[PDB]
Amino acid sequence: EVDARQRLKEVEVDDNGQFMTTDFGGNIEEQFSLKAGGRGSTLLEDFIFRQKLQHFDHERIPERVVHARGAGAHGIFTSYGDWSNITAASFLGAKDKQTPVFVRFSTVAGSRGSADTARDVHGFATRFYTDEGNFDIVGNNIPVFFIQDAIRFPDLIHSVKPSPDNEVPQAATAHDSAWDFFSSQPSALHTLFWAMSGNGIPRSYRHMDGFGIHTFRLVTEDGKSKLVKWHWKTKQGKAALVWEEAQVLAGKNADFHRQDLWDAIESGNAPSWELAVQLIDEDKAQAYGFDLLDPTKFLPEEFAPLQVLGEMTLNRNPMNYFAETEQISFQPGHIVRGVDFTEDPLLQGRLYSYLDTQLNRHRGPNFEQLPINRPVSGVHNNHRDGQGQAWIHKNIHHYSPSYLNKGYPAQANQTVGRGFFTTPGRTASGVLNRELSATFDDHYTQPRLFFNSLTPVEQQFVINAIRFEASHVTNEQVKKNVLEQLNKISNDVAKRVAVALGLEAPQPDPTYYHNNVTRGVSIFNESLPTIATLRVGVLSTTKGGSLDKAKALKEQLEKDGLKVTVIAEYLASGVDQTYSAADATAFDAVVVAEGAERVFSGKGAMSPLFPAGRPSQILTDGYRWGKPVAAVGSAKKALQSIGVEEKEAGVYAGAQDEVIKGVEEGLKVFKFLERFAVDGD
Amino acid sequence: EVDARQRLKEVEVDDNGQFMTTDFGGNIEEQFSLKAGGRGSTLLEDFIFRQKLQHFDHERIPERVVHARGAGAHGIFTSYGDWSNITAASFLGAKDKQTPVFVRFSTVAGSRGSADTARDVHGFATRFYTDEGNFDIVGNNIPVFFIQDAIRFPDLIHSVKPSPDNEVPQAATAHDSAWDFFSSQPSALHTLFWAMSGNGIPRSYRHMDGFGIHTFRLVTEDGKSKLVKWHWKTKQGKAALVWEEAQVLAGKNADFHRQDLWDAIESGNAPSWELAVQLIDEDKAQAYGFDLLDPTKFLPEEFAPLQVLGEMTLNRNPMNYFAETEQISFQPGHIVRGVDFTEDPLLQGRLYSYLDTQLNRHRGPNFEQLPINRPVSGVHNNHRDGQGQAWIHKNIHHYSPSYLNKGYPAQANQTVGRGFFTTPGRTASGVLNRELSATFDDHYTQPRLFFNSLTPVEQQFVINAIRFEASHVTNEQVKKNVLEQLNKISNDVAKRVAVALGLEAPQPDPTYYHNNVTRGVSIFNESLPTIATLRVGVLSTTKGGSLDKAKALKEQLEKDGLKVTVIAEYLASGVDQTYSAADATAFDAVVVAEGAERVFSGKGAMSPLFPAGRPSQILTDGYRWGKPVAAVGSAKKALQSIGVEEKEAGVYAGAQDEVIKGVEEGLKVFKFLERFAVDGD
Ligand code: HEM
Ligand code: HEM
Ligand SMILES: *[C@@H]1O[C@H](CO)[C@@H](O)[C@H](O)[C@H]1NC(C)=O
Ligand SMILES: *[C@@H]1O[C@H](CO)[C@@H](O)[C@H](O)[C@H]1NC(C)=O
Ligand SMILES: *[C@@H]1O[C@H](CO)[C@@H](O)[C@H](O)[C@H]1NC(C)=O
Repeated sequence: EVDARQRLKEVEVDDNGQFMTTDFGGNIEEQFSLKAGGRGSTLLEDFIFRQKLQHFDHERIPERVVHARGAGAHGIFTSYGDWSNITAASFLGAKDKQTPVFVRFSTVAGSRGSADTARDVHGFATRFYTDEGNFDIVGNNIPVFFIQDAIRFPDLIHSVKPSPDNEVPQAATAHDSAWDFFSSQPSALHTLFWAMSGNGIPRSYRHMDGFGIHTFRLVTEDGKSKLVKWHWKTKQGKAALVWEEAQVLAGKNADFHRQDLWDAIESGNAPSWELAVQLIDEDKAQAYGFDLLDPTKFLPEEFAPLQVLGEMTLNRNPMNYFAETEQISFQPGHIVRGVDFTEDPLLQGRLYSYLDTQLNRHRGPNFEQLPINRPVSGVHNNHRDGQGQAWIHKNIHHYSPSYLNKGYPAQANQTVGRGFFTTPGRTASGVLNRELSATFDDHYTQPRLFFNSLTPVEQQFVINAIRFEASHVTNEQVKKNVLEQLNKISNDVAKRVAVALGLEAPQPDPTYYHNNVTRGVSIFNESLPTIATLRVGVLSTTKGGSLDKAKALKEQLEKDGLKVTVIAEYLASGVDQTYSAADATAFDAVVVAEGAERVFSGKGAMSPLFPAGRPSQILTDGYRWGKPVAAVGSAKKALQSIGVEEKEAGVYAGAQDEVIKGVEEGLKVFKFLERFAVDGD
Repeated sequence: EVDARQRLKEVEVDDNGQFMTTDFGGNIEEQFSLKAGGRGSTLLEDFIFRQKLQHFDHERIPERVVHARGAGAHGIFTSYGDWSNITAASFLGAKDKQTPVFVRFSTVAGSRGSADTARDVHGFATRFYTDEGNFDIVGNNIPVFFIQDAIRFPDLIHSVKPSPDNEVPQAATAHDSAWDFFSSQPSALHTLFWAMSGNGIPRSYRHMDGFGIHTFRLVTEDGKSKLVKWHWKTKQGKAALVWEEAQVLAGKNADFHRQDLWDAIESGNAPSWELAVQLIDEDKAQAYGFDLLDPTKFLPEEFAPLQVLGEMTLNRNPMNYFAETEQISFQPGHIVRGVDFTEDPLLQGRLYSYLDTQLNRHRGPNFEQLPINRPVSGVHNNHRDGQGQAWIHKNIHHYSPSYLNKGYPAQANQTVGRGFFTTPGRTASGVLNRELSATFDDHYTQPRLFFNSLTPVEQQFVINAIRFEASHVTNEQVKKNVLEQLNKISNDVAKRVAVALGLEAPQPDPTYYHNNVTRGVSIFNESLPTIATLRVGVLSTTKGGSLDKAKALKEQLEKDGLKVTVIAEYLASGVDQTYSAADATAFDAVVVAEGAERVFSGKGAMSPLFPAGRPSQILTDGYRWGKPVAAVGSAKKALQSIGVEEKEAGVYAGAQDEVIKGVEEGLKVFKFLERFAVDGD
């Protein structure tokens, strides 16, 4: 019942019932410039104009170098038990212990203003405002990353982002430079496959799993440690769109995911995730056929099962997007007592990069003093001055060691003051090198494991995604280099992808082929645990009392927890949205109300209120994109017009009571994969 | 025939055949981090990692506060004569006098990653690198602006920009706050009408007119002066898409306009505009029924006809987008000898705003020293120091007046040194006042004049635009305020828009009704003067020798200057694009090659190589959006399947010879408006 943003209330400003003022006080007006005469030039002495305009002119700050496009919200994490047996972290140190949290979801390549539903790796950054400092798990919705060394990050990001000569294409990897890098740097192949699957185009932020990706360390009070992988398990269930749907949705509504997250929290349907961890000993570093320090590899659950530690729930939206969401500054270096890093070369470089990049975004050192960045545990140190210094320090002896300050602020370590400490057992041994380990060399085995662990239709989506993006590559040799690398993962994949490009795939390379499968890498395979907050489009008409029983259909669906929108020609009594403003991409299921066949047919389907064939296009798109479709009573003729029979799965024709039962259980399936063709008939 | 970017060659860096280096020199490698042991931690002493990563972390600069999304290219302006009789401007001082130029086109509301095909006002900024300093004409594609005073600019943008709590919606005025401002501030209504018309969703940057909007002054040698309006008249002709087309295009290709401009210049089809002016005497400032200081008004051509001065041709794309296009700093305050400002309250505030805003973007006062911002005429003054000072000044006596420097750099004015001078005749008179003139009061007459001067179908698109956007407003009273303001402009428009909102705004308010009409405001009325660079989608298939007919059809079509693309199931010999990658929005005309009917029906229409019903949707979308469609020989069956007549206007069935001609004639018509329904059918 405690507010998640309670600490931020002191900095909130209410402008209701007030006069307009300047930033230095004093009441004013700001609707007229000061002029020298009735039709005169504007005066330089006009201080009210310049102070207003100066602030407007300096509103924009630099966007994030990566993950510029994103959205977030506040929440509460609750620990299920006392985890002192495995870690000294205070936020996991007791049963029912609650910690405030802020989570920001994002894409990667796209700039600010780009579409939510573009194919990309997604961000999953979570902060724990704990009683021993801020702890951040900066992660993604895919358990492996492209590159093995952090020094290669600019090379990866330059290649995937728009071509520097024309800045094209926007928020897309479907171009020469991206697929040049994937083929030239074959370690990226694994994350490529995840990005080409359902994880590239998820339904929403709520329907994503999250991963810390890197192997971290969890340290106890006595110094003993264990290797750990972070996992966020979605309670809303995993769900993904189709690509042809995602493209249209990008233009129809670029704010799809952020508005979805916003509407969920406002409607009283706060999304939740369970924090889980894979715990293994130090001596299992190179035990399971790969190196745990390698970020391009994940650990199958068959070797180490998930151990649930707690649950996070996001229940408070921000009041100002910029001040909270845009200004927040996540860091993987934000670590607390009880946790420790590993020698993962990609992770190692991130610790520097995130702290450095805040100097560019916030244009100063004092970015942690911002309300959203502030901890709840207190800040006491000899840091002075800097740009935008918000506090006034009382200790005039800002140094250590010192007699004058009486040894305060004091030093804290493992035994005293509950201070951070590196794992005492950690050792370094060997020559100083600019090399990668020989255990990092395998780039093809896990990609094959991931591809094998998908369903036949899910395997088709990945191949169709590669076909689409690879066909945009103009350079012939680059496409040959791509098929060469795909052939090392799988010959059948390389064969099928080569068909679209009009090239001959190379002969089988059986070095890295295998028939192994792994658990829990699938999406369109498992049904959703709840259909709450899912969207239904009720296609109705203003003419002939069709809207009256469409409202009854809407009323019944809302009881089960569904978000319903009644569509008509114009905004009549009961109509939520017009056909002009309506699209199939904004719904999980399209239902044709009885008496609404007139808008699919001759006279009625060609009204000036909406574009030609708009009602018919919505139902057609919905069916082709695999959504549960329906048609009540005599509305089954609407299905007959588009050419869809009333027998096939995911199509529900009949009485009002039967349609509701069929549509609701159809939403659990979400996508019906039998409507999508597989290679070989 | 000189290179427009000739001066930029000196700062160009070629990295071909060279070894990798740091920014301070010395050859290096940068693909492995320096580790302490084989699987050890990364060392802090690794200077190669940090210097590489630091530059990456600090790559981004703040986007423009408005007009963030844009693109540009270099060119040459050619004056048609000696214009010393009207202006003292050097670049207009002789016949066939060439001056380098850079032009950046843009939207307004959307952020850097937003779509080109969003409905918005479009920027038209042009710089003249003259031999007497840089001269900028920062303009739009619409001749009138929303507000009358520049102090209200933050209020206008804040309302149209995304809502501050959730940052929704992106690149759109279709929300509560925007229409709340338009109704509360009636001055905005005029530009709204232009923004709701074809000017809101233009075909490309090449198919836009440009306007300086403000009344400026042209000054001669002896101090004599004339009021002037700047006009850019396109040689490519005006063209605009439909709304339903632009939405899908925003998702399919967000880089539509910038790729269009890039491909045009790259293919040797450089676009051109004519610089024209409307010259009015000083004593006739308030003679034409409105105040020429009012930015919300435009002057009809029948009162003051256009006088062409020269021609601009953009024929050199940039080599680095960031260095040239992103970094260029336009300002209306960039004025030269022979031009002067007026008492337009909106123009007055811009002079301050544009200079101040560069301090945010560039983080220093030396932004003019950037190669793209540098003038060709030279810089000599007493300005020293500042952030990123790139020069080393030799004059130690950096002040005026002075004996030690002998009075150099020297003062220049009207009579000596060809310096800048304010128009001698300009005067100020009256009380110091924070108010607008009584002559600025009319907000409803010209909006009606614009609506009257459009064609029946164009008038429908404007109403359909208002119908669409007004329905997104959730607040009932705001919609009532909108109709109340629309009713003042036109009763029929208010009533027609009201039916979509599901309420009455009936009772006529005829204070401002009239039937006057003016030339040149319409887009869809005129035919295109050229069909060069216009795109044609050739729907073909890989089976049954249909690709040979498409290849023969391609050459003859591209012979006449068109940009053809052959569509197929996969990349065959003569295939340019796959069906999976293809969409109707990328083409101006669609044509089915002979033998390619199989892909529209039965088994050929359902392949795993492309989404279900893709070939049919491309032809359907093309037809529905008023494009010229066609089919060769037996290909007429493709048109038969979608329910389209062979006879009707813009549809061309028959032999290849009779298809090539007709489609080329149809592209001159561009859009067939008879396919769109009008109110009263
Ligand atoms: C698997 C490893 C990685 C993960 C899980 C990851 C994830 C993320 C996420 C989620 C964000 C957005 C944070 C937010 O919500 O604001 C982000 C931003 C960023 N990333 Fe990474 N990324 C990884 C690799 C890297 C690497 C190797 C580098 C370079 C050393 C890097 C540099 C950055 C920087 C500079 C930002 C901007 C941070 C800010 O402006 O606050 N990332 N990353
Ligand atoms: C009178 C009609 C106006 C027109 C035609 C216009 C045009 C433009 C254009 C074309 C740009 C982008 C320039 C580029 O290509 O880089 C721009 C940006 C900008 N505008 Fe305006 N504008 C108008 C009114 C205003 C007003 C009244 C203000 C406030 C006083 C204003 C403030 C700005 C600012 C601060 C920028 C960013 C400048 C930069 O970062 O380089 N504009 N405008
Ligand atoms: C922690 O600091 C104390 C002094 O405050 C010191 O005696 C002790 O050795 C330190 N702990 C360890 C384990 O190094
Ligand atoms: C596949 O799984 C088996 C488990 O029986 C394991 O022994 C083997 O190393 C895995 N990899 C391959 C390529 O067979
Ligand atoms: C145009 O119509 C206006 C009505 O606002 C009228 O005042 C004016 O005399 C007309 N001018 C002409 C003749 O074009």
